[PDB]
Amino acid sequence: GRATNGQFVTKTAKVLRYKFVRWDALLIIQFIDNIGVMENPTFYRNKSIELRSADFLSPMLNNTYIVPLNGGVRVESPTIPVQLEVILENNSSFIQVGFVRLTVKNGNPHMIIQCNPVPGNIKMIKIKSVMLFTCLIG
Amino acid sequence: GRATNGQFVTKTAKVLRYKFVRWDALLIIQFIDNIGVMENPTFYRNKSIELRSADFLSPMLNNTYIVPLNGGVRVESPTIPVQLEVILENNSSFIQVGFVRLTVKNGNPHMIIQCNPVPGNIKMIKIKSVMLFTCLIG
Amino acid sequence: GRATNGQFVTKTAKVLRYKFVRWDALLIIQFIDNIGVMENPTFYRNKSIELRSADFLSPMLNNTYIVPLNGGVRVESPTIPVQLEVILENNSSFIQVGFVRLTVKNGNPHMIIQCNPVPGNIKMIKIKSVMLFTCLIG
Repeated sequence: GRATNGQFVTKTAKVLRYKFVRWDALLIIQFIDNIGVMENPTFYRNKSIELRSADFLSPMLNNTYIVPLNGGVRVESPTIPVQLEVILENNSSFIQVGFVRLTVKNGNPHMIIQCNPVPGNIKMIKIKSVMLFTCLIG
Repeated sequence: GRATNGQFVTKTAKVLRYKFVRWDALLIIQFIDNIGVMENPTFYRNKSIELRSADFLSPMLNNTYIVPLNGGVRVESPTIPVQLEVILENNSSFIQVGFVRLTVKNGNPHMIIQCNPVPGNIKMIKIKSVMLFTCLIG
Repeated sequence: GRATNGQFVTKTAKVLRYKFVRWDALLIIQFIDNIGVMENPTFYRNKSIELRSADFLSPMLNNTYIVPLNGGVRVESPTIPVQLEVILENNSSFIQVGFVRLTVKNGNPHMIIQCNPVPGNIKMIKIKSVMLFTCLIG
């Protein structure tokens, strides 16, 4: 088909836009809010999906941050690695390879974000990567 | 099509289950043994594909562990990065970004797992990520 | 369809070959120059896409190396993580998880390669991973 627009909404009413394509048992979905661009002939700017502390569930265990989501599609995706910037309450920040999945719980989609230990409490996680999941349905 | 079940079997008779879809020149395959789940409203549990020392070929060079496989499909996949937990003979363990491919040798599929140096001999590698390969056939 | 051959060419006339498949809004493209192989029953050899200093734009900022490309297809791909070997002018080298995208600027495709800080100036980046992008067109 052609690519259909859609979105998820976070606990704090942040809107995560995506485009998707669904064929037989296949669902391919890309998040489109942070598609980086070259703004001139020589500079590439990354864009962030910015996820705040209030977007995550509590308690968090094992450097696993869970973003309950409302609306959009309901998939058990594979894991994709992303560029993360993990910002602490003290404004210190750590660049990490994160690992992201979409999963379903209580009929709600949730985004699972896993990363490494940091010396403090998290204020914000920024996903600097353009995320696309290829998923198998059923 | 709809997603067809299948599996590979390791040298020690471990069974690695997958689902796949094959269209024109495309083969998309997901391993399904370790699909993590939220077990309650607040806890996500990762599941592991556990690969033992006896599943790998010897000698191993350059932190490259090769798992000869029997049965299933025969593809030259791209490389996917995964979450690994590399467990040493002394029960010490290291969390790593691994890189995985499927390749064919002697008409047998083999899984290529590459990671970083560790201070010791490996007893076990656990893949904590949900793996899906998108492959081009011919 | 079946997989169509194609290529990009770098500023220094290096040829990057790929195969691709284009369906409705989907474009899937794999680079094929560095498909690793088992050369015997026990040894896997990685192959490199080797990108020289002269293939990149200047100035480089924020450990972002941009390879202007000519020919081939024009896509805004998602980000894929790769195995990189970053070789310095002093022949010292660092193994890294890189992050790669294809982007379009001035109607030209460009390959965006992002990695970590290194103690020196870069002579060469080797991509040791088999790269495939799944892309959404429009």
